[PDB]
Formats: sequence, C-alpha cells, structure tokens
Amino acid sequence: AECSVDIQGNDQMQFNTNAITVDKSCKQFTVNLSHPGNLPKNVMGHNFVLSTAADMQGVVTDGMASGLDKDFLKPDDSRVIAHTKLIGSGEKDSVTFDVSKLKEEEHFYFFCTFPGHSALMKGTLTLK
Ligand SMILES: [Cu+2]
Repeated sequence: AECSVDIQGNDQMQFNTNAITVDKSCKQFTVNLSHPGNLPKNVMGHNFVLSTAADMQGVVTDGMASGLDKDFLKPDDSRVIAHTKLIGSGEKDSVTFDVSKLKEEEHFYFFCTFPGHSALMKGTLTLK
C-alpha cells in the first residue's frame, strides 16, 4: 500500500505512535521523523531506530556509550535495521530500508536511543 509513515517525537518524550505496520506489498519502506515539540538535539533529541526485539537492549546500551556526537548510536551497528539522525525541535530526518530485511522475524521494536528515552519511546513494528 503506502510504503511510508510520518512519525513525530516531542517534548513529552513520546513518539506519536506505539505501533507501525508495514504492508508486505512494499519493497521499501520510509519513515519520516519530525519533532513537533520545543527543545534542542543536545538535550531532547530523538532518533528513530529499528531492530529485532532481542537486539534493542544492546543497541540502546551501546548507543548511550557512543555519545551525542555519534547521535547516541554505535556506528556501523549491524543490529540496527534502519536508523535516522538524532533531531531536536523543528528538525526532521528520513530513513528508507528494504522490506526484505524484516522477512525473518516477527515483532521488531522501534525506539529512540537518547539516554532514558526508550522508557516511553518504544513501539512495535510488524509486517502485515
Ligand atoms: Cu528521544
């Protein structure tokens, strides 16, 4: 169907949704992230990061360590299926990935890796 979704992260430390469905029809899928709240990236930055459920903890933990200059993400992290930039108020970023990379598993988690964020900024992404 539509092979894109528009996601927002804000000042409430929440994305607007906790569930994304990707139409199995799609060869590619695009996630357009924007920040409709008011703070900078160095403080209340969000990114969108996609992994298997099992990999999320490692991604979030290795992320924190990497620091704000690496967008709180380990560079070249092979667990990460798709990722955007870290963004603050009124910035945006997009990421496109192959639907084939979701063939093998069931429940994936999307999440923000800014330290602490993933307490609320965790959702499920599935292939339907
Ligand atoms: Cu965040």
